[PDB]
Amino acid sequence: GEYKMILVVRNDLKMGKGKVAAQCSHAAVSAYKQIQRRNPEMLKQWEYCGQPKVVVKAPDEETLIALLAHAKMLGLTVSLIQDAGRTQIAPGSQTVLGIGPGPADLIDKVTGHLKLY
Repeated sequence: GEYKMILVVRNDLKMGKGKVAAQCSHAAVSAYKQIQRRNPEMLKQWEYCGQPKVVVKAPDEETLIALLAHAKMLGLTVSLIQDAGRTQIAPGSQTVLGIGPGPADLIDKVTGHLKLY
């Protein structure tokens, strides 16, 4: 089946395009490391599909946590990235929630309604 990764960006932070790109990259690398360490097979299946990544929007932090819980309840991998205002991942505000890599059908149940970034 199809496998993918969704990157959810927090809209109320009003991050610029470059910052979003960086935060999404942090989430993708984090998720890759996680999935590699927990389900090598699903990782391979995601790579076979061309390791697709799609960026969507969430209005605020409350939404990110709700998505996190839902994804967890479906057995999906989750990656939460915090930024402090620099180039490094560090305690601060939650910027992006990475969901997956995981089965596309499950992922869509969690984020399918979110608007594309």
